[PDB]
Amino acid sequence: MEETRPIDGLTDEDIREILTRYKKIALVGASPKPERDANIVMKYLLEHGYDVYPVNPKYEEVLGRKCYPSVLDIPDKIEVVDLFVKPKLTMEYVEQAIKKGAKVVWFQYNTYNREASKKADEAGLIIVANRCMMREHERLLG
Ligand SMILES: CC(C)(COP(=O)(O)OP(=O)(O)OC[C@H]1O[C@@H](n2cnc3c(N)ncnc32)[C@H](O)[C@@H]1OP(=O)(O)O)[C@@H](O)C(=O)NCCC(=O)NCCS
Ligand SMILES: [Ca+2]
Ligand SMILES: [Cl-]
Ligand SMILES: [Cl-]
Ligand SMILES: [Cl-]
Repeated sequence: MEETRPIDGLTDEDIREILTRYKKIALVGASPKPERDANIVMKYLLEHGYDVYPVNPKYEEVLGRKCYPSVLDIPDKIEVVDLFVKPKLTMEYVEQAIKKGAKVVWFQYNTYNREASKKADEAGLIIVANRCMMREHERLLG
């Protein structure tokens, strides 16, 4: 009998390696609204040593961090693109992630897009799908 395994096929060690090594995060869909999940996860990641660049062309600053209108506008290397936007918006952000030389595209709950995941894979990025960075951090490293 096999148990529910994650759709992205990554082991707990694979996720642990990502969470340990890749800490330059572009958090797409960042929001200053305390009720938004993007706000909660951004606050958590900042508390745990992540360098979190908010990405949302609507805002100039989120949680005291300069907020950028695209992943490509960030003046630093970016390792993980952490997605908090609706599925169809993720295609453009994956294209930006590829151009930026990011290593990991991370689909948070309710953001998964098959075509975007396809592009990431073909470009050699790691895909994390239907997981939360905060929940995975709490579970594996907390
Ligand atoms: C994807 C998700 C954000 C959709 O929720 P929703 O209520 O429909 O919200 P919307 O997508 O309309 O808007 C969310 C934010 O996206 C931002 N957004 C919209 N278009 C954007 C774009 N092109 N680029 C960057 N951000 C954008 C908006 O500004 C908005 O923030 P605001 O409310 O401060 O303006 C929601 O399902 C998400 O929170 N999923 C992740 C949940 C989960 O992983 N939580 C973890 C808990 S452990
Ligand atoms: Ca494009
Ligand atoms: Cl996938
Ligand atoms: Cl604004
Ligand atoms: Cl704020």
